[PDB]
Order: sequence, then structure tokens, then C-alpha cells
Amino acid sequence: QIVVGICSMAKKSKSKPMKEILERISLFKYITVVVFEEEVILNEPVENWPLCDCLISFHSKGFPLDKAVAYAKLRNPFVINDLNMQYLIQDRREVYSILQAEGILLPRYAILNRDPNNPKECNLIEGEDHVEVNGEVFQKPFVEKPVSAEDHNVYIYYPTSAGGGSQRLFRKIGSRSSVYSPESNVRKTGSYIYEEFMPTDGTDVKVYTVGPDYAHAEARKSPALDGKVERDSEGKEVRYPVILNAREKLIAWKVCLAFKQTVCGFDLLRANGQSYVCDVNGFSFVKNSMKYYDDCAKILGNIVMRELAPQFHIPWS
Ligand SMILES: O=C(CP(=O)(O)O)O[C@@H]1[C@@H](OP(=O)(O)O)[C@H](OC(=O)CP(=O)(O)O)[C@H](OP(=O)(O)O)[C@H](OP(=O)(O)O)[C@H]1OP(=O)(O)O
Ligand SMILES: Nc1ncnc2c1ncn2[C@@H]1O[C@H](COP(=O)(O)OP(=O)(O)O)[C@@H](O)[C@H]1O
Ligand SMILES: [Mg+2]
Ligand SMILES: [Mg+2]
Ligand SMILES: [Mg+2]
Repeated sequence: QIVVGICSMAKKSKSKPMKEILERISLFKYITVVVFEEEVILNEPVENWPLCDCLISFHSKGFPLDKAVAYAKLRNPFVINDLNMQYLIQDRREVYSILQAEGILLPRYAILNRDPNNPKECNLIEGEDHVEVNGEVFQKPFVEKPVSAEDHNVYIYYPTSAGGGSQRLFRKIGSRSSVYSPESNVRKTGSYIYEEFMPTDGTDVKVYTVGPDYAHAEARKSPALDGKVERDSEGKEVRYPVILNAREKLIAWKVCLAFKQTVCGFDLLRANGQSYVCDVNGFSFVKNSMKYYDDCAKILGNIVMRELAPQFHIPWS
């Protein structure tokens, strides 16, 4: 049997999307799925972790990535989502830097790094209707993101012509994803990426790859629009159908390969006749789509089989 190891926090390992997918991967005749217990992940040295031939593992809050890396180094499994890239995925500066290098369209941006030691020694000048970040001008509206990709406190600053003030996004709480603030001045402590605001039709397109040749997309109301979450009958955020164009499929292919995340979530902004990548989140499943559960499990199982069947002497075509 080929052993597929699943190594992530229990929150993720026991989520419905995960359970739906693992159950289908298990229908592969030569595959056995082992889900590492959270207790073992956090408290046992890697030497005691289960063996696997293929490792599916990803960082979310609380996950000891260092131990996942050390485990993979010890056992040398076939790695579905590269572990070291997951340090970089946590850092918007590194994410954006990879996108530029791969020739992927993204918003014009500039990084403001504030060294925690110095009192006031940053490269930032603020006007009423713009900022200058290391000399680079951004007219409002512009977007201000914490350099930590796990920090979802993204601010949008409105131009005086639109009434000034700001929109503060956050991790969804109930009916809301953002709120208006009369505050017009940028945040004064911490490091941030500043970027041009890309005018979309008020939705974000969310893309989910499973390998570089398969990508499901769907749209959701932009959190910055007014902050009210559209919910269905069952209190799940309303999603709208999307079909990617040729440019966007190529984008999905590049993102999946550039970050070495077979399973990969990222966000597109359809603006000005193009599509811009504004966020790459790594390992991420589509929810509430039976067909995605089927495709994803099938693709992953196929990848596993293609990769490992020869050394296991299993016929596979
Ligand atoms: O928002 C919620 C609560 P709800 O899903 O409304 O019950 O869960 C988010 C999940 O949202 P959705 O796709 O709408 O279900 C969030 O997912 C999204 O927002 C969609 P995407 O993953 O960003 O494409 C996201 O889930 P995944 O990363 O597991 O997908 C969040 O996980 P986190 O980032 O906090 O670890 C997860 O929060 P939590 O359940 O508190 O951990
Ligand atoms: N450059 C931009 N122009 C216009 N809207 C943006 C831009 N960047 C982000 N947004 C909006 O803000 C939301 C959150 O920003 P994102 O980069 O996805 O951060 P997070 O990692 O918290 O999701 C996006 O879903 C999108 O609606
Ligand atoms: Mg099986
Ligand atoms: Mg996002
Ligand atoms: Mg993100």
C-alpha cells in the first residue's frame, strides 16, 4: 500500500472539506491514508511520527512548520505541497516578490519597513490624498496590507473626492467583513505593503488549484464594498460562478508551480481588462462543492500513483 500522510492542525485535518477528500482518496485501491494526530504533531519528536510515502502537509496558525520540515528531511516522502515555501507564503513581501519574478500581473506596490528599534526613521510621507513610500507616489484610493500574510487587517483609504476616511477589513465575524472608519491617515506603527487600488466590479475571484492544470474559481462580494456578508440559507457566504479565461488559467498554472503548492488558493482582481493576483494563501480547499471533492481526490490520487507506482511495482497507466 502507498501511504499518504496528512499533517496539519486538527482544525484542518478534521474539517469537512478534508474529510470529504480523504474519504475519496482512500477509494484508491493501493492507497492508505494516515492522518497524523494533532497531539503527536505538537508533542512528539518527528522520529515518532507515522511513516508515509507521500506527505500532504501545510501550515496554519499554531502549526510547527519547523517540525514538518525536519520530518520530511528525515523520511524523504514525496511532498505534495512544498514545506519551505510555506515560510515565504506567510510574508506578503515574499509572496509579491515571487509573483513579480514569474511575470504575473499584480498591483503596483511598495513596501514600508519599520525597524522596531528606531524612533521615527521610516521612508513615508503622507498627504491628504496620497502617500509616498520610499519616494513612490500612491494616490487614494490605495490599499495598506500588514506584511504578515496571517494578519487580515487590510485597510483601504478613500480619496477626499469620495468623502475621505478608510475601510478596515478583517477576518469575517458573523454578518461583517469590514467597517468604515472616519480615520484618513495611514497606520503609524508596523510594516506594510502599499498598493494601487484595482477597480473591480465589486467581487473578488477566488481560485483553487489542484496541480497546475486544474483550477476551480468562484467569486465573492468584495469585503471592502460595504462589509456586509451575503449569507445563504445555511449561513454560508454566497459564492458566484466563475469560469477562468486563458490568461487566468495560465496564471493558476504559474502560481501553483512558482510556490510549489499542488493545492493552492489565491485571489484575482478582474480590473481594467486584466486579472491581478493580490494574495496567495497556499493550501486551500473549495467548500460545499461535491464535484470539487471528486476532482480533487481523483487528481491527488493520480499524482500519487503516477509518482510512486513504479517503485511499488504497481501497474499504472
Ligand atoms: O469564515 C470562516 C467561518 P465559516 O466558514 O463562516 O464558518 O472560516 C474561515 C474560512 O472561511 P469560508 O471559506 O467562508 O468557510 C477561510 O477560508 C476562506 O476565507 C476562503 P480561502 O481559503 O481564503 O479561499 C479560512 O479557511 P481555509 O484557510 O481553511 O480555507 C479560515 O481559516 P484560517 O485562515 O483562519 O485558518 C476559516 O476560519 P477558521 O475556521 O476560523 O479557522
Ligand atoms: N490592490 C487591491 N485593489 C483593490 N482591492 C483589493 C486590493 N488588494 C486587496 N483588495 C481587497 O481586499 C481583500 C483582502 O486582501 P488580500 O490581499 O486577499 O488579503 P488577505 O490575505 O487578508 O485575504 C481582497 O479580497 C480584495 O477584496
Ligand atoms: Mg485505499
Ligand atoms: Mg485573500
Ligand atoms: Mg491571504
